[PDB]
Amino acid sequence: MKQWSENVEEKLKEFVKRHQRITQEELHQYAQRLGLNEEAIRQFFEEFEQRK
Repeated sequence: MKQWSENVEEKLKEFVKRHQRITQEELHQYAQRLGLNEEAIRQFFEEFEQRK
């Protein structure tokens, strides 16, 4: 169930959607800064809110 840092997942929503949006390239750098991994990064994109 832990595929990232709990509070990081939260604040990615803060930084991506709740802000003026951030590019995936910069996002990935910021991801590994807070403690993400490509697993959580894919999760966050594919299952953001465009889920199908």
